[PDB]
Amino acid sequence: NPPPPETSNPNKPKRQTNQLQYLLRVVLKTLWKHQFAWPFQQPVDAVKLNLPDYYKIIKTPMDMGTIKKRLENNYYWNAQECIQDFNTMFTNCYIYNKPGDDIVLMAEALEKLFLQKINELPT
Ligand SMILES: CCOc1c(OC)ccc2c1Oc1c(OC)ccc3c1C(=C2)N(C)C3=O
Repeated sequence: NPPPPETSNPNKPKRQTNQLQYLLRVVLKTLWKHQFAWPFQQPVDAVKLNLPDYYKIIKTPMDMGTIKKRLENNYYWNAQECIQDFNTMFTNCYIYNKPGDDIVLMAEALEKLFLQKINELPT
């Protein structure tokens, strides 16, 4: 396993916005409770899951546990930076797998719910 993505970085500037607060309180914390959220709640453990190929394929890993910690740390500058991490998480799953796979059906459902929730953000 590679080290997981950073959740703090002292030389990166922090920020808190209404949209970032919403991304934690509403978007992440609601998606977290979905029946399909469990594979996406922590970094992929390639040793545990017996996927020695995972990090040979996926070079920018991302997961909701990392995103949650970043939001709690005020790690992001703006909501778009956080949204990009969600999009990276979804696209990694499409890249690593193939259409119709159970894990892909899970990501597809979560992506739709994510888009529903971010369609309208606070001002
Ligand atoms: C059966 C293992 O389930 C787990 C799980 O278990 C604690 C924890 C994380 C994952 C996971 O499953 C899979 C797969 O399973 C065959 C196949 C592909 C992917 C994942 C996955 C998340 N991601 C992100 C994938 O791209």
